[PDB]
Amino acid sequence: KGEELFTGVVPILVELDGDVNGHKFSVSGEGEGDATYGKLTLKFICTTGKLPVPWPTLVTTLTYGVQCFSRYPDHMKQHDFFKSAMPEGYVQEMTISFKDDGNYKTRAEVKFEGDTLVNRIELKGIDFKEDGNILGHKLEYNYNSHNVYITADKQKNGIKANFKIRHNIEDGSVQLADHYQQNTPIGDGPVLLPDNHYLSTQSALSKDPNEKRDHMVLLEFVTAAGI
Ligand SMILES: [Mg+2]
Repeated sequence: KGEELFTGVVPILVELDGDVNGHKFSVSGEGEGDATYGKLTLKFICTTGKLPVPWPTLVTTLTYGVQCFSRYPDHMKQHDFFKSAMPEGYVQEMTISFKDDGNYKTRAEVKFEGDTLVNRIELKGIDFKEDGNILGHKLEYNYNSHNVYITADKQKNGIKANFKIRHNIEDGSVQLADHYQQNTPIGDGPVLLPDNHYLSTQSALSKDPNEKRDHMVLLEFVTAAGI
């Protein structure tokens, strides 16, 4: 049972390579997860310089590979695909469609490296508008709460998820980002295929006052429900 790897605090490393409309960038993340409380504390740094898209547009890319840190109440533990795939892990893919603008396509490999949970990601963004809300940096530095709806994909011995993120524009409007996600196990062992349910996520974005590099400090809670 992979769930046994998550009874305490687990260190996390996130590494992302991106290209959006030919702007290339990399982000490195460090922090920890405590699934007992559905709690993620992470600090992300753009190692190539300035991030060419707003930080909030990368939150699902940078964290949805660590949905293994969701708190599954005991009565629903037989629905926790994510932990059950550990330690060998899973491949997560996402298509993120920004209404009236471009899209992101991501691939991540999520697994243990020793006692550390690692998220290795590639992002490709295309057909963004030069001064739309994303390349024009018109998004506020904040993050609304929302749910991730999960369904089983028995075919792939995995799960799918669908959800809408509403990013706050600086003028009071909303920039919608439709998400379609699929996860497939990397290993051979059996995994838990869940009944339909969702993850309730809440996120606070902040800055480290002594950090001069372009960065994002993130506190996130993720809790399974719907059953
Ligand atoms: Mg049943």
